[PDB]
Amino acid sequence: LPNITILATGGTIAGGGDSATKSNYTVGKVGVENLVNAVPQLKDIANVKGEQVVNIGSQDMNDNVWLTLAKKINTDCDKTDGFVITHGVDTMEETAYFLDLTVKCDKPVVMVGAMRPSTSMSADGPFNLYNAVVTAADKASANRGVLVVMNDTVLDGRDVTTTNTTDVATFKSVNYGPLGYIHNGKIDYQRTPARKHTSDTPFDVSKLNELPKVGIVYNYANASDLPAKALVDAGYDGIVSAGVGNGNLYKSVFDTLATAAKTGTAVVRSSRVPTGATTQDAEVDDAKYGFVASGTLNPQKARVLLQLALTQTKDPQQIQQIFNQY
Amino acid sequence: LPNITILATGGTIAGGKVGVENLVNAVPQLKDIANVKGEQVVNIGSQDMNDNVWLTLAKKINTDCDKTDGFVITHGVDTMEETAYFLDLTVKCDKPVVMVGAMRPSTSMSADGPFNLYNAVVTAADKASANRGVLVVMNDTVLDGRDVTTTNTTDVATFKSVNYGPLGYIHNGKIDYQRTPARKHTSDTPFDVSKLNELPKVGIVYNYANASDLPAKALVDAGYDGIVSAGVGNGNLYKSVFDTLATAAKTGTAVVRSSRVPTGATTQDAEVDDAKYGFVASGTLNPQKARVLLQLALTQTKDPQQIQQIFNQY
Amino acid sequence: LPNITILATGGTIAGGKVGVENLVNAVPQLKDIANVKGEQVVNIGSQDMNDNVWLTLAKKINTDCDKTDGFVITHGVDTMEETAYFLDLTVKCDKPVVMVGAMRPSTSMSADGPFNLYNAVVTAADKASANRGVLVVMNDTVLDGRDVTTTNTTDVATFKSVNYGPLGYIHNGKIDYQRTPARKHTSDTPFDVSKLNELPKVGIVYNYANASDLPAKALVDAGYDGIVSAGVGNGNLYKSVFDTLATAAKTGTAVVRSSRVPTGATTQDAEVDDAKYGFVASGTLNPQKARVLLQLALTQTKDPQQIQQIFNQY
Amino acid sequence: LPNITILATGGTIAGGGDSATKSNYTVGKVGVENLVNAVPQLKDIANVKGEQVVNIGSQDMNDNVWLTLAKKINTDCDKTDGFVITHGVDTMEETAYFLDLTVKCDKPVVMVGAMRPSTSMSADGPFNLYNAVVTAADKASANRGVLVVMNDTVLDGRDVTTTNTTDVATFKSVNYGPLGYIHNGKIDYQRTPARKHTSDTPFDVSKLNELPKVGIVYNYANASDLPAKALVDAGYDGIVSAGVGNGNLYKSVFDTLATAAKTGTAVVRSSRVPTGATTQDAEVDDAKYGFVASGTLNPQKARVLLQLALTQTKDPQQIQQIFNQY
Ligand SMILES: NC(=O)C[C@H](N)C(=O)O
Ligand SMILES: NC(=O)C[C@H](N)C(=O)O
Ligand SMILES: NC(=O)C[C@H](N)C(=O)O
Ligand SMILES: NC(=O)C[C@H](N)C(=O)O
Repeated sequence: LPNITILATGGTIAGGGDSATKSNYTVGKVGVENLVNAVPQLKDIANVKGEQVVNIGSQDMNDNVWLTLAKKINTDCDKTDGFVITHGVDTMEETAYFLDLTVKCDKPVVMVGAMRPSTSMSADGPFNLYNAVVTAADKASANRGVLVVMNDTVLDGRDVTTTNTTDVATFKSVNYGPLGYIHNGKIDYQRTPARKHTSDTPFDVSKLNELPKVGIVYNYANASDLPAKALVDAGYDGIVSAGVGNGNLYKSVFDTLATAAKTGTAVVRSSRVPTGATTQDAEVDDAKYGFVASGTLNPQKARVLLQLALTQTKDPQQIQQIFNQY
Repeated sequence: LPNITILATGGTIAGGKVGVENLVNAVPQLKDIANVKGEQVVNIGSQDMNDNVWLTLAKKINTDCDKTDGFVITHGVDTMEETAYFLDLTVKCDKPVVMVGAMRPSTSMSADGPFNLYNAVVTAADKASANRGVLVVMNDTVLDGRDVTTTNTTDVATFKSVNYGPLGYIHNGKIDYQRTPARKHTSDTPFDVSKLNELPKVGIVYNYANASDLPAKALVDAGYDGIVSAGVGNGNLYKSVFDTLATAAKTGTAVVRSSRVPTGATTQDAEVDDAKYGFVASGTLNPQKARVLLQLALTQTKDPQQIQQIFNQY
Repeated sequence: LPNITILATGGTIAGGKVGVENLVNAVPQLKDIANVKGEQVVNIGSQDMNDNVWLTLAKKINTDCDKTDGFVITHGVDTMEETAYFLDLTVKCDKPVVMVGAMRPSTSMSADGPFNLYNAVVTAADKASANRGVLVVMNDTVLDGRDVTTTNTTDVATFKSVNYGPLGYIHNGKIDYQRTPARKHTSDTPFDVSKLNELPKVGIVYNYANASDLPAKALVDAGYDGIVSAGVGNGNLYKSVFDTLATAAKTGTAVVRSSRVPTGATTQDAEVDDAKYGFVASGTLNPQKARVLLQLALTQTKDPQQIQQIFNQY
Repeated sequence: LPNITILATGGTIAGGGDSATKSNYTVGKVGVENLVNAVPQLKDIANVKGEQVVNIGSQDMNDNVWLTLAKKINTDCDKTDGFVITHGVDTMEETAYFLDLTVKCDKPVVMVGAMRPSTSMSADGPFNLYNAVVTAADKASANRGVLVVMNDTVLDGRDVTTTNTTDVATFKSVNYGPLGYIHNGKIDYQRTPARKHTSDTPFDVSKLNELPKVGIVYNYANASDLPAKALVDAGYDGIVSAGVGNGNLYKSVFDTLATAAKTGTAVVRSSRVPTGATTQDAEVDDAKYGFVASGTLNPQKARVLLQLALTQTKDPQQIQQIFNQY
């Protein structure tokens, strides 16, 4: 039986409320031991060791917790057969991707959460955790990058996103689909991400105490340029536009970001549209403005890759190539 | 044959550089189904859509309701969902208003605009289309203005009512309607923009890991009437954004929680005590749609309980 | 507190080997929302669901309408969509009938049955749930019986109204309803099974490349009342199946074209001249749902024009 | 500029009606020359050569047309840089998979169709054909098995299915998602199928003049066993069950197929449910009955693979391993 290390960060998976049938709960409240012991069947499939890294709602996830997770996995790689990270849903898609690009360990890292607290009727957490361990324990799960496991499905860290505010089925890889489905503790993998990840990336956070500052501005009809200006005035290293349609920008926001791109701020166009690439060669001449197109990376995922890109380079043509490879 | 007025605003259906009369002329079969008259309102990319154009459309439809049997509005894709809901809430006319656009310009191969426009006229001309609110007609599908949204950056099939589904499907120039929106719309709303030349200022701040509070604070510093939060999961906020908006809500700004998540309601009774913070939960309204309703709510009340009631009825 | 009757039929929610009283006792919070009484009708895998059980359910609900405030039916997943539509068309009771099942048994980890049952009771107890036809409640979603279908072999979120969307979503024990089925149902249909001990024989044949005609011919040889074709694309037929069913339609068998394709209507005015062949086009009804309506149509008429009318109204 | 060979079989892509704005049409009517000449932009990207193989509605697709396509592609492999097959929508998913398992040629084979006839307003055919040639022309398209290209998307032959009766967007890979999206005549591939295809399969139809007889029976409430019996009585080689839920069968149908499996007929359980695997280890003890579970293969696809399996073997355990590998 493999050795599996659960790194706990909080989330609703570790959350509780007063009633099995009322929606009110709080988060990252129960400890890693409690979760494990709630799933005795884990003994059938793994020797599980739990460690509490933080205990927070993933709505409060942040760069320092990402640094700690990356360093820890890379540090402790030799001591275990794989990692499960228990985490809230809200920003799982971000942390997954950060880890997808910064872990160098060749053992599976599988992230997991729940939409219902442990106390709720038909809570999803227990089986989700079980399945995350199955996955981390499967030899065939290696060399697929960092994963998320929810609702019987194995998802790659890059494409995976939450699609619904409440559904147990929220996590989908919305552009290229899942890697594998889980049934009866076994996985039939039929896909692997082609974009470079983990040890094929140049990103190394081992000696980083902070990450480049990147903020996200939303576009909409009659959008204020004040948010963008505020990030410019603060000397942000980069800005991601949550564009409309195929990464389009309101004229005010466009004008502000075009000025900033000239001064040296990195500007990535992404889109608020939930599926599909923000493309080159549509309505915005990126080359002319010095902007980068995000491809299928949603704004928050684009921020993740931009911060990491910014650790290697400030040159927009090089940042674009990074956005084309990872 | 019914009389249908086409109000043109631009968009890639018009690529917005072609005039309304050119668009009509390009689809001669429109005369088989309506007597079409075209008026140019503006001619822009909808990524530059704004409050002034919104007010102009609403007033025009309301003023000209009696001179026609139905309206089609040619518009860009990118913010179609925003204009549609705004008109859903402010048009007082009982006659069909159908918005339409295109993902490809009419010079591209297999250009979608011509048949899209045809179907939008079919819809606007169909008796059965009245009393269903403002509609968007794309890819053979009639969609209500409240729920409709663009789901893909490039797909001709992008427009979807992602929470509650379409109203009807169009085949061979006819619609089988099986659904109508229950939320109150058009003449059942109190919003009346007939005399307004501007709208309350409402901005949208995004949430993500490690989010800066600076965008929220910049809207507060400018005295924005309202701030919508594109929250994470079920409308949650990064702590520094939460702190900023908690202050704002008790200091003369209305604050709506919505979600960056593409489907599902931002609910009450989850992790945020909205009553405690003076916040309004947006339900199924996404950030940009929530902004629309907030702006219009603020024409009526600054009372956050009354704003929430509005968000529970429209 | 309303009185709710649970009619049990089996399914994996009962894994069907557990009794109704066991299922009720397993969710004590049901008493917070209703006075629940359980009756066992049968206890089977819904893959063995049949005409006799359908008739029993319909008669029971119709007979007992006045003794209760609402019904929940515990049922298997696999043919839930079929039983739901049958009851959608034959129940005459004005009170909510809500069907429910589970993908995982009670003993399995994160078993879905208990909360599913809770929610189905919430639904059946809600005033607002009346007059919406027969409902299926799964994964926090209220779905009409006409459009609902299972979309995945194992996913707890499998149940979806794939053409027209859900009616409402359930959060914290309350439903925000935004939709109601337009097709006529329950007391607005003519179908009355009160006196029937059997139904017209209706079978289904599949289409694919190189399809044999032998299945179709075997139902014709048995004198079946009707055949539904699970067509390819927009309800098309493989030539040898087409030839067989063309004969059957003029030789005393009713023939409905539906589609193996999971969404979208089988339409008239595409590649098959239904009037020429004496065929009926199923619309959005999938093959198993088309069978339901055909059987019930054949209790009223064998005239294929009247059958098509029925298919255009229910 | 690459040499690309279009093999035309008919379909609505080659169909026409009297009105641009009415739904009535007939199929497989226009010739390959007309289609090509309707898309002059193809000269920008390829030297296209057309040949008419058949001109039929894909609703009448059949084994002999499959054999002719496979042999032809295998025969003519050395003479061209890749193949586009113009084909109806209705059974494209079947022909695609057959070809996915029997083509041995290492050049791209890309299938394509249209939901609207050429005569219709906003007809989808032209750009569809263009994009099919782009794909067949792209070096990076090789070694991915047989493809389908519709609505700007590149799809693998195995998972691809039609999901709606009329929508231009119908074609989706519903379990594992697409391989690549096309924009501005370029593809960003991020996936490739893991199941064995083309030259990695043992199936060789070069000398076959017919295929093993395999029929499909549907399950539903009160299902008749007469269809299944009729295929048994005719000595069919195999039978595919379009099962309910996770490949379950009505008792009558179950009893008939269980008897047949004992006599030597190959029985594959599939499902009428549009997504997800028909699994082992659920309600049916396949080993006990001698049945084969189809995995994510829909009934029509399962038939394609069962016919080909039957060319190598009649042994259920071997057929199961084929269903686990291809
Ligand atoms: N269901 C969840 O886990 C949501 C929670 N707010 C989180 O992200 O921590
Ligand atoms: N396809 C389109 O219409 C996009 C364009 N930018 C618009 O929204 O005006
Ligand atoms: N999950 C289930 O209920 C499946 C079971 N075979 C049934 O339909 O009865
Ligand atoms: N759209 C199409 O091509 C449908 C046609 N019946 C076919 O499959 O040939």
